[PDB]
Amino acid sequence: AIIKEFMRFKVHMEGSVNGHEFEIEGEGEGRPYEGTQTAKLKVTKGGPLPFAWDILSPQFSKAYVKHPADIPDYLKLSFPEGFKWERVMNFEDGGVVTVTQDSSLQDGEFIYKVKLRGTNFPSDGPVMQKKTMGFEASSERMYPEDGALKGEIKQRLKLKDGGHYDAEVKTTYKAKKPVQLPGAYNVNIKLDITSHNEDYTIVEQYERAEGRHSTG
Repeated sequence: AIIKEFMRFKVHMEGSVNGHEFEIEGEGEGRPYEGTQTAKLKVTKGGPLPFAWDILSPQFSKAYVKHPADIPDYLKLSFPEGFKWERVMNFEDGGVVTVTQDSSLQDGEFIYKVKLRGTNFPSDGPVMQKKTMGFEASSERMYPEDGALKGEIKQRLKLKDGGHYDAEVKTTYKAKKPVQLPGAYNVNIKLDITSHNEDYTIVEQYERAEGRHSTG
């Protein structure tokens, strides 16, 4: 079909965190049906970033989630038109991130456009002081609602000084054309930052994502 075994992507983010505006550009690739991918990102404006990269890392790809055959792969089916999503993240210390995204397919590649606004992070908190050390593996609980696919997750960021820093994330994913919605299931995700330069202006990431049954 139109999604191959191997697919490349291009991503653009504009964003702002606590007033600091930035842009990021990137490129990636992976195995949609295997649920694997990598990306190399660069900050093209407003670098070096005066906040933790970990609040950006999960915003850069839902077509690359391995699904068993009997769970409708709603986000794969949305193509070539693609899909949109809208995400709210509430961090435990009052930080808030909202994100919007458009995905489409152009000349055999995915094209992702992201906008992000983070606000109300305490200035001494672990985001503005760069004290996070990456994401624990997590599970997004998916379920259909009101003509769209919803995802909920509790994210846990590791802190450099021991301990964890949590967020509650809810996401609405909506296909540009009406396609087959799944029922309730789970997506296990591990996301690692595989390399970075000293100021996180060039970052590489790797993500593995797999759909699992919640019932039966």
